[PDB]
Amino acid sequence: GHYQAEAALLQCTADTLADAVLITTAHAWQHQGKTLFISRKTYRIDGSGQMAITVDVEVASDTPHPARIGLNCQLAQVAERVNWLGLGPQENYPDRLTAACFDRWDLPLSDMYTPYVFPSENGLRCGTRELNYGPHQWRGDFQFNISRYSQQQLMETSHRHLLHAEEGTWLNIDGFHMGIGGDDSWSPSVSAEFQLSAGRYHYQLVWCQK
Amino acid sequence: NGLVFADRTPHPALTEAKHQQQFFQFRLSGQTIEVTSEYLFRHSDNELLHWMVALDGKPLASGEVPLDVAPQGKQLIELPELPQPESAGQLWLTVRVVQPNATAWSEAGHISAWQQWRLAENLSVTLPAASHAIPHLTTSEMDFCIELGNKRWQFNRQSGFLSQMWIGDKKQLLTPLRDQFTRAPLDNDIGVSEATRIDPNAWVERWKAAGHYQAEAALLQCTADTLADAVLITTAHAWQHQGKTLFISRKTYRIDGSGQMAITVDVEVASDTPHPARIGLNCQLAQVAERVNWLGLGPQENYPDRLTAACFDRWDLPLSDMYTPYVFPSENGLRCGTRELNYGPHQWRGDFQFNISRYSQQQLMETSHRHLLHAEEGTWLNIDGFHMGIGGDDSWSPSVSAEFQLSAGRYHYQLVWCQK
Ligand SMILES: O[C@@H]1[C@H](O)[C@@H](O)OC[C@@H]1O
Ligand SMILES: O[C@@H]1[C@H](O)[C@@H](O)OC[C@@H]1O
Ligand code: NA
Ligand code: NA
Ligand code: NA
Repeated sequence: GHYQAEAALLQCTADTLADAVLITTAHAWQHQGKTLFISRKTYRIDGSGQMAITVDVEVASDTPHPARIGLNCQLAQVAERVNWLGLGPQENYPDRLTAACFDRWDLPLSDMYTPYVFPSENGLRCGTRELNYGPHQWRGDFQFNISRYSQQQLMETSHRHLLHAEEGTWLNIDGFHMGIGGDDSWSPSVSAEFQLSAGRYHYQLVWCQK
Repeated sequence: NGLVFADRTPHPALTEAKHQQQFFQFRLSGQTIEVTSEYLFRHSDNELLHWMVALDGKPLASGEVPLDVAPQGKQLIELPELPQPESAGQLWLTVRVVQPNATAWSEAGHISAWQQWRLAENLSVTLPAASHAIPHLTTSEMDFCIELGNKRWQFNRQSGFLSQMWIGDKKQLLTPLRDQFTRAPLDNDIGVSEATRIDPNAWVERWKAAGHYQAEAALLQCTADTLADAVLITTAHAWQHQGKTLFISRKTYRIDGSGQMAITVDVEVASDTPHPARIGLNCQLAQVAERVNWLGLGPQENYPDRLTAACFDRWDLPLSDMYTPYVFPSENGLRCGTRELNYGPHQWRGDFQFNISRYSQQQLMETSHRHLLHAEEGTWLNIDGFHMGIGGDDSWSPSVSAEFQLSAGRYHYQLVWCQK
């Protein structure tokens, strides 16, 4: 039920500190009475203009290891360029990133999507400490992809030529992402060390304007 | 270099050897246990299999089946349908091979093999009932104090550490709660087979030269806030040697109305410093209790690269059994994969490794022989989010495998301290 799990709110509170507002949330993801994932977050917005997102995730040990652990949203802004400090410049995944180099990369938005004829998750970059897109900047230690196509459209469309740019830009920011495998393509092939099996996961992100 | 002491008392290593050298191998598929014999000649004619299902140490079902396995052969053991657990938590399956009859070499009831698996886990989605009391913050020049009835928390604003805790009038700590990144070096960390030959490549020497052992905490941030139902202490420290920052510890302490102190720790390790022996906290407790009770890996001493023999369960031992008397003293007595620890009035919860004893890491590394060790006042506790492997492929060069070195650069753990 990973694809049809629904977020059930467990907690949502606000607090006022000396220099910041602090939002605390908790969600459970559930399918047919079973809790798959729990996400606990803090959003700390301070006087500088920065939002610090702290995420801790629990994953039931008896559910198949999830493909990713991160956040996504659809930004209204469409910009020409994507600028990042992390692995690149090309698409790289945790078990296919040895060729990528850590540096400051800057590509047109289109180069951030890989036109696989049969569409799937694509264009991820790993080891990213900073991502700039229009007026937005994200900082932390994460993996991301950014494009005009939702994960939903990608999995529903059988051929690349049938895809249509959605309004604005879909961003996927992952603390953690599963390997892609490939030793063969007809049996599970992602090695154990690249499966998200640690049960508890922590990542932090800082969102701001430049 | 023995698996047993001179008087033939086992070192902790012995049990790891027993487990890896088992003659029965096990696989689980759904509810079926597959038993494979590694015997070449004998049938399993003095063996029965005990199984036991438990939820966080609480037994929920058990049974026996005799083993009837030809040499090199297999046996399938279908478990009965198991009663579903009411409460949250992780179910664990344990199996043991027991020899019912005495032999020339063993006594009746001798356990020759064991294995564990996680079964179903039910994550907790229930919010604990909103506590009645609210903690109060007292801001002085020297301290951030926190009160909740009889209980008190004191955070020294100059050190940035929790210097003292009170229950009524009784003091709880003899030494403040501080980050620790070093361990009393093991024989494998020292890495010599000859007395005069120094190896600058050995873990202990790389650590010493980097200043790990004499790095001092420098306060970068100590702040307090009042929340709707809690007090939040936020600290940030930097450990430095000869102008070089080795680690940075960012923490939040959260004390709520129920009297629980939640510690969230985020550590930065400079990539060009030798990987640290441990990422944890320590303190000297005032108390001296007879028993140590924990939910985690045990019962014996176990380390990240020597923990396969340990079983996750509820263990209760006399405190002295939580110290391993290695003739040449070092870091010892660690237990891994621990979710709950109970000592006197204290309970710590999270997902951590710990050791507990009357001996500080400082004394252990300064004393050459076990007979020269002296029990100190109170109990030293080391609680680690992460601990480096012990190695041993040999004892005269670095032997700790890469997957067991603390090289991630950024580390996160969380502890909850309370009274039960
Ligand atoms: O080769 C090892 C070492 O070099 C020597 O000094 O101690 C004995 C061991 O075999
Ligand atoms: O504790 C270690 C050992 O006991 C000593 O002989 O060499 C370096 C280090 O101090
Ligand atoms: Na598709
Ligand atoms: Na038998
Ligand atoms: Na010593």
